[PDB]
Formats: sequence, structure tokens, C-alpha cells
Amino acid sequence: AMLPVIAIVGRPNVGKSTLFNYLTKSRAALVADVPGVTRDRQYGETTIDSQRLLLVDTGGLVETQVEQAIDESDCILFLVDAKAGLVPADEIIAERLRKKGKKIFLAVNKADRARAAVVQSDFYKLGFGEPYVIAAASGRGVKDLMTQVLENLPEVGIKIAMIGRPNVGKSTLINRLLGEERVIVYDSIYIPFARNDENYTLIDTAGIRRRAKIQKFSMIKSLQAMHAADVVIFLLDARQGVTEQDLRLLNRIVEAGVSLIIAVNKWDGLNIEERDNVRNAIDRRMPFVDFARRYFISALHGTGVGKLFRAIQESYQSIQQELTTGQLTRALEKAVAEHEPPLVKGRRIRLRYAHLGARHPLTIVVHGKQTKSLPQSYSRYLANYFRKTFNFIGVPVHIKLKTDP
Ligand SMILES: Nc1nc2c(ncn2[C@@H]2O[C@H](COP(=O)(O)OP(=O)(O)O)[C@@H](O)[C@H]2O)c(=O)[nH]1
Ligand SMILES: Nc1nc2c(ncn2[C@@H]2O[C@H](COP(=O)(O)OP(=O)(O)O)[C@@H](O)[C@H]2O)c(=O)[nH]1
Repeated sequence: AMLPVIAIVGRPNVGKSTLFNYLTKSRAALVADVPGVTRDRQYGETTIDSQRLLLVDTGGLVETQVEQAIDESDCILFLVDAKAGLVPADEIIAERLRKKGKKIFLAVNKADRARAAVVQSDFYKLGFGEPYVIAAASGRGVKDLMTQVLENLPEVGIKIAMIGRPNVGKSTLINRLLGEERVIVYDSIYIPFARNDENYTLIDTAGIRRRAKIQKFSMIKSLQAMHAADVVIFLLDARQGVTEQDLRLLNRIVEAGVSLIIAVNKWDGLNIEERDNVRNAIDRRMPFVDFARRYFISALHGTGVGKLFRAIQESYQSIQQELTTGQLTRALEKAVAEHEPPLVKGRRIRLRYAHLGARHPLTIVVHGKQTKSLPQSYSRYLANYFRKTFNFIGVPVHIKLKTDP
């Protein structure tokens, strides 16, 4: 079940980023034990009728990248502007879209409170069927549009995926893992395997096990793998150090909420200073992923690779454990007893209970009075307290405050 990908396309200033923001998951109410993740303006996820969808704002990519996004998407949401009417640049985009071989949903944005007949008039001639009436500023028509997008769509064990930039060692590591002691192997995107009584499925969205067998980076296919997997193994290339692009990928993993293990690959042959330099770079540039187990390996020579299986099992178990309101509240009471919340404007903040908001991203909701006066430093203290109490690894703990009712 790979998530469908919807590419938002259209001229500048039609409302693509506004619609993207309306549809995607907001993380404004969350405070993490360690900050360091921003809101992605290119890729996101949305949910409509329980069906999760990947969204790409092609305006955030700006033509090579835009063309790649369109070619790798399942459907296309093409936005035009009711206030402008049909303009020549819309027609240029339309002709390009017709040559691709995919569904085009036409959406007329900025409809505001104008009648549909007025809004849609200029756009029937584009030949993309119904010009869906929307206003991204108010939500008008958005649910109806997304319902039409949905309607026009076609033992696993622990699912894992390798994520990383080109040439970091993904195919090498896949081949090495599948050949480790006691591993047995038996559409082509899923590769089931087992080790002892442990069942796994490798997710290979870019088909790299096949290219290695016989012989272009896709952020979309990386995101699809990340959302399909239970645990991600992110590979760094120790010879290159920590790169800006590595950080962009890691951030997306953390934002997606998926369990993470870091494999620092190509560790072989490095001297004491080289190794210490890589370690120091990780500590300086990646403290936001301290919750993730990391292993220094050589996929090529096999050194340290076997440690990954227990890391997969333990990371999965950590986020899958039972987390009742009673046990979360028991932990909250203990945290408060050890370190009392500060008085704010002279009034005491009273924290009453905690419940599980979500496992991905891990969100613990803390209820009380005057909770929004809680300094962010206290929220970070609570995040760390829950982390230690339940031994959360592979995912960061987020605290969401709620001042009931
Ligand atoms: N009146 C109106 N303005 C909108 C609507 N949606 C977006 N806008 C505005 O149109 C402008 C362009 O929007 P933006 O999302 O940046 O367009 P993009 O360049 O396609 O990403 C911004 O000022 C938005 O606030 C809408 O439904 N109605
Ligand atoms: N020295 C060394 N080279 C490696 C290691 N892992 C992969 N490589 C090399 O790095 C290159 C890219 O490996 P590959 O698995 O194709 O990377 P992918 O693009 O991430 O799938 C190849 O030349 C590999 O032999 C390693 O652990 N040590």
C-alpha cells in the first residue's frame, strides 16, 4: 500500500502554497524534547476519508525538478485563478499536462463567495472536465475536490526501508543484510525475508536491489518508502561527512514520524582523526536525532551490520508498546512531584492527566489549567521525562498542551 502522490501545479500566485498549507499536517501545537525541525514547503501528507496522500507543491521546487515531480506523481491538481480568468500561461501549462499520461483535476481557486457559474465559466474549454470551485483561503470546495481525487484512485512482519542520498551505500547494505548469518529470503517493491523467528519486509521503491543485481535520486520515492516502512535505516557516507542534503532528508524522516536508525557507512579504512571528525560533525549538526540509535558500519566489508537487526526490533517495540492514559498520567504525576511547574503571573499551573494523541509522530497530550503559560522549557522537561520512563527510542517525544475543556 504505497501512498498516492498528488502534484500541485499552476502559474505563480494562483494559490498552490495556500492550498498545500490548508491540506497538510500542521505541527504548530507540538513541542519536542529537542527542537530542530521546520515545516516542509515542498512535500507533505494529508488525510481524506482515512486515505493518506502525499502532496507535492511544485511551486516550492522552482523546470527539471518540476517535470520530475509531475512524472513521478499519480495524479495532478492543476490550479487556476478565478479572479484572472483563463490566461495564456494557463493554456501553456495545460498543453504540457495533456502530453503526460495522467489524470488532471482542474481546480479554480480564489472563488471566494462568487457563484459557481461565474467562477467556472472561462475554464470548461480547458477540457479537463469539471472546473472544481475552491477557495483555499476559506476551505470552500476543498473537501469536495479531495473526495473526487480519492474516488479516482485504483504476514508482512516489520517493514524496513533504506533512505539516503545517492552513492551512500544503500544497495550495498541491502545486499549485505540479506546475506547475514541466519537470514533467509524467498509486487517487486516488497522483499520478504526472515532471521530466526523474526519476519521482515524490505521496501525498495526505487528498485535498487534490482539495479545492483544487473548493473537518479527521487525524493518522492524516498517519501513513499518512509511512509510505508515501520523502521527507516538512514545512511550517512562517512567519507563525505554530514551534508546539507543529508540534513534535509533526516528532517523529512523526523517530520514523517517514522522510527529511525542511523547507519554511518564507509567507516572502513578511516584513521583515528577522520573517525573522530565524523563523530564530532554528527554531534554538532544532528543533535535533533539523538533519540535514534546509530551504528558505524561497513556495508562493503560487513563490519557492524549485524547490530542492525536488534536495533530494528527494539525501535519497533519501543513505539508499539502499550501506552494507556493511566500509565501516562502516572508518569506525569511523578514528573510534577520531582520538579514542580513554575508560577506564571502568580498563578500555579496544574497538570491533571496525559493521554496518547498519536504514535506517529509520537504525541503525548497534557491536560490542565493555564497550560499555555507553561514555559517551553518545562514542556521539554516533560518530553524527556516520558522518554526516560518508557524508554522511547527511534522517535522524538512531542508534548501537546490542552487547557480543558
Ligand atoms: N482571495 C483569495 N486569495 C487567495 C486564496 N488562496 C490564496 N490566496 C492568495 O493568493 C496569493 C498567492 O497565493 P500563493 O499560495 O502564494 O500562490 P502560489 O504562488 O501558487 O503558491 C496570496 O496572497 C494568497 O493569500 C483564495 O482562496 N482567495
Ligand atoms: N569503502 C566502502 N565503500 C562502500 C561501502 N558501501 C558502499 N560502498 C561503495 O560506494 C559506492 C555506492 O554504493 P551503492 O550501494 O551503489 O550506493 P547507493 O547509491 O546508495 O545504492 C559503491 O562503489 C560501493 O562499493 C563501504 O561500506 N565502504
